[PDB]
Amino acid sequence: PQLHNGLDFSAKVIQGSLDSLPQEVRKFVEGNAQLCQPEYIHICDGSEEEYGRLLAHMQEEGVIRKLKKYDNCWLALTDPRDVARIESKTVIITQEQRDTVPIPKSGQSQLGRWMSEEDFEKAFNARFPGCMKGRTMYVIPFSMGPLGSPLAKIGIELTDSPYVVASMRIMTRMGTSVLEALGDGEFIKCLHSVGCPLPLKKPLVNNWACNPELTLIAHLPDRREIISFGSGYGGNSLLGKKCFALRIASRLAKEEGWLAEHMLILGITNPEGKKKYLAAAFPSACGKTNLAMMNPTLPGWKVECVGDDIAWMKFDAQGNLRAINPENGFFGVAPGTSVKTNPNAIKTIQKNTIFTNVAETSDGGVYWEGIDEPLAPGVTITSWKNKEWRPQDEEPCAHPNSRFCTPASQCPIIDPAWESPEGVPIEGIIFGGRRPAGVPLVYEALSWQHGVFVGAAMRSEATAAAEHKGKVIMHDPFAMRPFFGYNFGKYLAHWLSMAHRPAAKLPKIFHVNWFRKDKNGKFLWPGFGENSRVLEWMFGRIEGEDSAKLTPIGYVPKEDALNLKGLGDVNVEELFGISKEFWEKEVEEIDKYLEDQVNADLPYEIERELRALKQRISQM
Repeated sequence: PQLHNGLDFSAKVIQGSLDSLPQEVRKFVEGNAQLCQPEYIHICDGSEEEYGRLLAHMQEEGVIRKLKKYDNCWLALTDPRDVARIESKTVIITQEQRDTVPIPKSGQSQLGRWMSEEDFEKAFNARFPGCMKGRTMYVIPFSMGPLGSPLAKIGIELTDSPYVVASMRIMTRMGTSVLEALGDGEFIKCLHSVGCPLPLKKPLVNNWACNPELTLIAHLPDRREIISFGSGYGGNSLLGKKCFALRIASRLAKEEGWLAEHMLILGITNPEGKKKYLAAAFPSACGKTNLAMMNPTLPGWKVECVGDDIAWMKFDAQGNLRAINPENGFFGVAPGTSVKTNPNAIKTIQKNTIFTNVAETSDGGVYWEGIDEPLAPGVTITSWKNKEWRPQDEEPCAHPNSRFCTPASQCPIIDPAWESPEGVPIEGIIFGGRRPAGVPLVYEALSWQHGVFVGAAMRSEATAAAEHKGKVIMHDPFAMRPFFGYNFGKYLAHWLSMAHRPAAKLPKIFHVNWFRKDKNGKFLWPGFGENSRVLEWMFGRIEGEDSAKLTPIGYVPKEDALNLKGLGDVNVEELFGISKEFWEKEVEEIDKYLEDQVNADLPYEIERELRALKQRISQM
């Protein structure tokens, strides 16, 4: 069927067989092999042997280090210019801008970043032709969600990065069994390249191939394509992790009547043996991993982790909002993780874990800010920049965005249902932020519509990065600000429509704030495992207990409804205080923010909830 060789790349295949691929997977591979011109094609099978060989080969080539202190753990150090998501180079392509993002009244949108098809085609043509010369194109067949879950979705990621293959093995279900489940079905096309064809035009920094100048992370939801170039890091390269499971998935969910959210899922069991599942959307590094892996301090309470980052949710036939964790691993922020803050996370990462941009002890161990483990005299620290490091230095030993990548099955409190194909029934949805002033420990929404407004109005103190210096308070609606797959106003409309589904078992909605400070700057609430005392109250409110008092912002716990025994003197007046003056300012800021950033796409229900909140505050 060819006059020469076709687009038959069989001669370059060093693992697997092209003849064994479903026809459309094969066309995807060969079409992109022609474009990108890899030296080799490796069709991943997902086997332990493949994984071990891959790691051993990366070690030999100097791309990763084996950490000799642990069982099968590895360290990658990156080029300092490739250490995080780059928001300003992450884009969504649609025919109409407004389908992707509301048109902001001033400045740049904070809620999305559109690129025209025309501009994207020009960007694509300047990057991908020949970009894998000299390299292997890996074909990663992967399932987001348990294989054969009705909520699962399948992608194929092409990458030139073996780091990406190894990380994707942990973070997704991948290999031959996914191709067998796919058959001739639809899949999400995921194309990635580090953008460094051989021979190198510039020297490598830390043996880490990237192209910072040309980095571009693009999404084409209508084409079911994700196309990422020039970064090997995290959410730019592991295309399941944000591009697929939030950005593409949230647009599919809008089309198909489900939800793709930035939420942890936990199961909580009380002393009576009653269990509920909760979902929580917290702006990142607020303690998602912390809540989902909590060791509760209250006797007889248990928390089990279904997921710590992404939730796919859909109503079942009985009206329960069912959630699955579509991932297979945790890609957690390393700094701050310790035996005191998160002993379960520490147990998880003891083995079979890939670390990125943390410090290394002369031991062959790992280190970072906040690890809270002293080292023996003489044990030294190599920073993530491959330099000797002493605490005296201004710089951190580990990058602030450094990561562990670890199998979910190794979490010592992984929920028995964490892979159940039908998902777990969500009875509560928790929104949070870090707010040093004004916002009390916990409150409960007055209605579904109020609950959606609570999510839409979320703000949080975030550590200023390459966009800000110091802490900054930013709007992060539904903890989804960087992740919306489409116009945020339509996303709110989609949430609001859930109230209209007949016989829906709508979860209770709450907001929490672990980080309120008192008049001279100290934390009012100890947090960590003591947060179980707040989950207890939510649990009782889901059961309809008469434990709540009405306030202008929502229901709060009645006096003495919280178990505070053992906490010493809690300043309840300040912790649970509601200031008219603070809340007048909060509602005015939310009004300005929604008008500027959402304007004509804001649902009238949300504007009504703002109006109503304004009025309940006026009457204080």
